[PDB]
Amino acid sequence: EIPKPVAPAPDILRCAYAELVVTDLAKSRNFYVDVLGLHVSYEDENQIYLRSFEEFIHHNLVLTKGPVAALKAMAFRVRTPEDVDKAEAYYQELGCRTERRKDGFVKGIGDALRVEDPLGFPYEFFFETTHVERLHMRYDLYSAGELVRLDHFNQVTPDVPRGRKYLEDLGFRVTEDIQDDEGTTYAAWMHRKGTVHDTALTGGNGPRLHHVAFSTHEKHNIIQICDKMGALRISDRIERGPGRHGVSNAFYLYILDPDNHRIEIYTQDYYTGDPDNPTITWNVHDNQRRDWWGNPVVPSWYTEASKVLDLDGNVQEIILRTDDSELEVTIGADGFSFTRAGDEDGSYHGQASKGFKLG
Amino acid sequence: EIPKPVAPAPDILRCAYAELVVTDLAKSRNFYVDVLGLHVSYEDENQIYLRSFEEFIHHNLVLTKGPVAALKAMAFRVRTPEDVDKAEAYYQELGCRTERRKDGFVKGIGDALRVEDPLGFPYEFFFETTHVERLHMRYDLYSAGELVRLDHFNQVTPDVPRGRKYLEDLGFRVTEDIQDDEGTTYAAWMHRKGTVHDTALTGGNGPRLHHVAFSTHEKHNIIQICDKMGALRISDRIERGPGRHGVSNAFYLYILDPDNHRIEIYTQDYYTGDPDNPTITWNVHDNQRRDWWGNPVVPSWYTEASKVLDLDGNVQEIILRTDDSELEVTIGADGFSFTRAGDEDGSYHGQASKGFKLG
Amino acid sequence: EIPKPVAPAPDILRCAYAELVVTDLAKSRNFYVDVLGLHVSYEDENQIYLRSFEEFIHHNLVLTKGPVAALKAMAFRVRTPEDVDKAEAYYQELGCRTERRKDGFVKGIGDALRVEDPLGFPYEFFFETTHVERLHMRYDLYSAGELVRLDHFNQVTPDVPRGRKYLEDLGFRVTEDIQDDEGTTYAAWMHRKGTVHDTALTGGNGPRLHHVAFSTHEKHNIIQICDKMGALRISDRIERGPGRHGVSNAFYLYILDPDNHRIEIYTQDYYTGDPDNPTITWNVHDNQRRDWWGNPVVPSWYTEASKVLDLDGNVQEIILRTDDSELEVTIGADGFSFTRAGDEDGSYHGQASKGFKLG
Amino acid sequence: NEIPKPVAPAPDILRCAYAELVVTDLAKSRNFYVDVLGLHVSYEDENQIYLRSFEEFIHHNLVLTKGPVAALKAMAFRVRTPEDVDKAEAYYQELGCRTERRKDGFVKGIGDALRVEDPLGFPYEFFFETTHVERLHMRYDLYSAGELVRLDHFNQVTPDVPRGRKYLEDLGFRVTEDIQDDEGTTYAAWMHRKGTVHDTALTGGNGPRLHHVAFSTHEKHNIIQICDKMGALRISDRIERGPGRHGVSNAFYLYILDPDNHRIEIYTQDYYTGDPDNPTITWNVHDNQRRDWWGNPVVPSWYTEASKVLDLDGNVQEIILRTDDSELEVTIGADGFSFTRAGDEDGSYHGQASKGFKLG
Ligand SMILES: [Ca+2]
Ligand SMILES: [Cl-]
Ligand SMILES: [Cl-]
Ligand SMILES: [Cl-]
Ligand SMILES: [Cl-]
Ligand SMILES: [Fe+2]
Ligand SMILES: [Fe+2]
Ligand SMILES: [Fe+2]
Ligand SMILES: [Fe+2]
Repeated sequence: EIPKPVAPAPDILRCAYAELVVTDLAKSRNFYVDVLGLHVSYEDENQIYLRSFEEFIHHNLVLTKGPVAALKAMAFRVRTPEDVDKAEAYYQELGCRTERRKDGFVKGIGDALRVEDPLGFPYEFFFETTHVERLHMRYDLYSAGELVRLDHFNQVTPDVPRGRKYLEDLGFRVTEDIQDDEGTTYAAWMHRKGTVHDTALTGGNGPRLHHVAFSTHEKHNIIQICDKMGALRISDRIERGPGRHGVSNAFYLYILDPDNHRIEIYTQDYYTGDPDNPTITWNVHDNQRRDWWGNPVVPSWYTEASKVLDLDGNVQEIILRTDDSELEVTIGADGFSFTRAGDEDGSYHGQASKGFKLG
Repeated sequence: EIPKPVAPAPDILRCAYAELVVTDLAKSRNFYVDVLGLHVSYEDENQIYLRSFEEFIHHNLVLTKGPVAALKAMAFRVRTPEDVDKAEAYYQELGCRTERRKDGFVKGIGDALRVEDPLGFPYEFFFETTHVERLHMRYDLYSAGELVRLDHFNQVTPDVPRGRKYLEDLGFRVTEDIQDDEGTTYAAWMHRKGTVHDTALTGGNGPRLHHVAFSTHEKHNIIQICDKMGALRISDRIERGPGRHGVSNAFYLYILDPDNHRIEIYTQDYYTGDPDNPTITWNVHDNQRRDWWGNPVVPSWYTEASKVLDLDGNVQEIILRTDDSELEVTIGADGFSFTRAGDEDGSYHGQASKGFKLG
Repeated sequence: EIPKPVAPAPDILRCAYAELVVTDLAKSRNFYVDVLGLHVSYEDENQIYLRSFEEFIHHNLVLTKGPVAALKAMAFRVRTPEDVDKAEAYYQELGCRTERRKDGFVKGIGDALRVEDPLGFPYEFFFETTHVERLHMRYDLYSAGELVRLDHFNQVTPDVPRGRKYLEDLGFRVTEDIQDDEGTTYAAWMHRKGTVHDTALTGGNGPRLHHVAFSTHEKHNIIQICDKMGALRISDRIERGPGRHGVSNAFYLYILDPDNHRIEIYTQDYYTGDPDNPTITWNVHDNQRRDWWGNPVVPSWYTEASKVLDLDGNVQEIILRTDDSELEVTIGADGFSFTRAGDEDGSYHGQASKGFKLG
Repeated sequence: NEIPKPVAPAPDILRCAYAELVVTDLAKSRNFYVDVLGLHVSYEDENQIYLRSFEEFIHHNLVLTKGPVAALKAMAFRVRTPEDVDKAEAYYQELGCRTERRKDGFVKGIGDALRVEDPLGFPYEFFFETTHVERLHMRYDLYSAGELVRLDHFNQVTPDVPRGRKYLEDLGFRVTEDIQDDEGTTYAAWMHRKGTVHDTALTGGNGPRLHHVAFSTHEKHNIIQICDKMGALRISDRIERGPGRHGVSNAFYLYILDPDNHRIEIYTQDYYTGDPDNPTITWNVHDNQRRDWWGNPVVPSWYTEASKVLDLDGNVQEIILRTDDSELEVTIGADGFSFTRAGDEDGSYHGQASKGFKLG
């Protein structure tokens, strides 16, 4: 029900950075720099600008001190300076609030457009950015858990098909989704850069930000993040994983920052750059769709996500999902999942897999 | 208390093989050969003899067809032929039933002694074994999930200190254990070969066999086993893991064979060969003790284990544990676990970690 | 020298497959299927069609029986059916011989254009292809050395700047090159799909095909290929590596097929999809540029490459490079290389690194 | 010429435990072992640095000692009981070797210790007593992408391998693999106590010299990272040989050179040898997969270069020349030969190294 503008979509290259508001900058720095090993591009008493090992643009993550932890912006880089004008015209045709800043909203980004999009998310579009030393061969700096790239964002929104249509008009290509036989869609993944995704929609009350994901080179890098968190006696901040995803086929881990912003560590999905890339649809009751090994999805993964801000810095209204809940239909009292479709053996009814019920 | 014999203990080298009774030999072969990649030393319509990648003795595992799935023997290799006599004299002094076979109980083993030990377990001691081709450089055969060695057994027994003393007299050294602040021992690990263990005692109703463990070279090999089980749509046979152990520091996975015999895959523990190797005691309520990342221990891991046989092929009666139950004290309705000792934050009261309760 | 056409360039997605002529089809099958584990999409007495683990198009490699081993076609997939028409118009404007087949030149490809390009290489452009089962989660089939994608081609051509300009006009973006202070270019790497390259130019006598490259998930997968070749006692077919590239930063290995077609195994280069991706130039005398660890480049790597065919199936005549030879200036009698620019300590004069001269 | 088997019982040797290396510039050596390789400092002052690997509980695996001439000062083996130190003294006494006993050790963190100038001219130490330290095996907050987890072995250059082998076998070491030719020459032997492929090894050549000290990693990528880091630091000229897969031992490996040219091997994933009838493996010297399984050429410096060793007065041991055939000469020299497949001319190399190279 979001109309396709007459104005052409901006040519979006990829997800580029997120700006997160955090309440205690020093505690956040300990997490993202000391625990996770991200590289400081700039910092002061109010903000920390961080980048991954292989990045050449100024940053992939901005931590901004503020009163309420929330997503401030999720930024996509566009192909040319002119694409920023294209974005402004596009979102103005959609009737969205926009704000244009020739000098950027954060350090190391030039001409940029921020919008309150039709789903209530603060999107930024920019071309201009300050190039920095690309650390991709700085093995003298390489950590055993090195985060090498920003991979994607994941957004919680109550009506997945409505947002899917809007993102497809914007140029995102759907690669995978989760549906049921009744016709409910629970989640969709969509890309620009030729990986499984740049952003994704997860069914739930929204707008809220589900997570920001970074890549590693290898699976052992993700294991090391887990081991290091055990060493630091902060294993309570490992939310879910590590595991192998069904959707995306990536090896993964979810952890929680000091303000409960969820970060995913991700590796080794597949190439999606061909225009006829085969879509994959999974059934919601398939117990291998989220964790391929059938490990249970922790309930907080379905219920918890970050606030997002509007262009005034105020928290966006959250709308209740009315479509069926993935948690409820799979691991809730009236839910079920299977290992083999139609087989009662290896099926779970009214609880999660591996012998667990909801706490 | 089990008396220390006057007779010298047999010099035990290592765990060498297990004989498991299985109910459907073909189904078991699918699991151990086709899924897990173990190498066939000999098979007929009654037995399958299997070895790991780096083994040079005849076998590490014998699958024997029978009416009731159970452990038939846990075999230890001794240093010299004379150690078989030593084991005979030792167990006779303990008042245990023994059976001696100059030409072995299974193919590829020579002079062998089997015993119903003081804890009810069928132990075998042997030196003589038919050598086979050591496959350690046969990379043309190497699987993405290759099992390279037999690492250990784990035994369920009601009274851990009683068993521990017996095993120490036999020459096993304790490397790690789990206790509480009230004098209860929940588990102990003990070695001969200079790894964390060759066998272990887990508190519970027994005698029962908790598992047999095989090693891989690297953590990705264990990940591949999980991945393969997902592709074969048998992820319901992944019981617990993968994870990092607290006790032992090994990367691990537990899976279930067609008869529900538990197999652990294990890698990268540490060297214990010095006689003053520091013993490590973990508190039972430490939520990083079993899984270092704090992932919950699946309840079946505490309740399910294999029957064991006596020397007549009959199932050993099960003696109930009267000491506190690790399940109950950690993840049961009245249980407790912590992430940081003394910190209420990251602690769990009457439920498991990560948001789960017992199903 | 090579003019920019008025006609628009076809939109090229990525390298897609190579057709290689081989002399003994069974021996070639042993190599690509039995040794390297590629998946058969189709085969008969004359050809074998093979694909990588993550591929969904019909094939990445066609082995065609013929009298003279040679490259028959290097194929690029284009974005739309209409880009095949664009390709035809573009190459006809360049005055190149072209051949159009509505039902393709090989099985599983539809409308296709083959051209004898300005550098004498047989390029194919196509959109239409038969989709097959994407094997990306078939962990039941996954090898310890699994080849997961086709990554790139590498072409030997006498004049690198001339070929570079032509490929740039065709829409390829240079990511890295090797030059000296005199102004000779020795090699260039250029991409469409957002990795370091889809093809590359290596200075030398040509046209010849230097190699076709496949990727693995992890570095251990490349190690396994070397280990397996040692086990099969064909380590003499390991040409160079394994190693870490300076240019591209990828972990690599070069091996030789039964007809001495060179295959590279490659993993973990970086993202190049941004239009201002920084272009990296290395000095020819930098001993870390080709192997980052300073291992010597085997002489055959510079001198040997595969013949290429014209559209009639005849071998293309070789044109000699007149520009300086990378072999000669670095490891030849009058060459030199350095570890640290301007440091004689760690420099090599008139010989290779690590204590070796040319055989 | 043969080394007699003493009447006195051999000390029960557990494993290689540490090496003491004399270095010329302590700060430069610290940079290499601590900043490049990530070893953990147990103790340091301005004369010495005591270092241990990730999983070690004894005081140290390596002692760096400032001195005028870079050399091996002692190769230390831990014995099973304090009485094995007495057994070691009695044993070497009966062998007619020079011995020195210190009730309070020769270095910090070691108690009662015996040092000897052994029959092959090497400075061996035997000790039981050592100061236990924090075992860092779960300190993943300190774990490096190239983490060295254990001390694995020593490798010694000696002119007569069979003579050395017999002496080590009497000392209780068990031979696991060796390299020989069809004319009765032995070029190298590997021997263990702790149930891995080796605790020490003999390499045929002019000696006594120390060929290398080896440390383990958990995984192959950890060794790759060491190479990658050296490239990043622009010290790839200190990577001598590798990385590779060994034929003998089956281990993944790398050889690098410290500031004084002391060779360090990084090593992972050999196999279990603890059974007393562990099958022995003999490789032919001309087999081009014996040292590098992938057939990569062995660097000439690997055959010719090795560290001086000291006697008990701190003076360099005189070198005795090998008279048996040279592994370098017979495989990669002008008159050398190696094969890929025994009996196959295809994939063989005459008067040169594999992969297209000659001796520099
Ligand atoms: Ca208590
Ligand atoms: Cl998921
Ligand atoms: Cl456990
Ligand atoms: Cl290269
Ligand atoms: Cl070697
Ligand atoms: Fe995600
Ligand atoms: Fe276990
Ligand atoms: Fe290449
Ligand atoms: Fe070594």
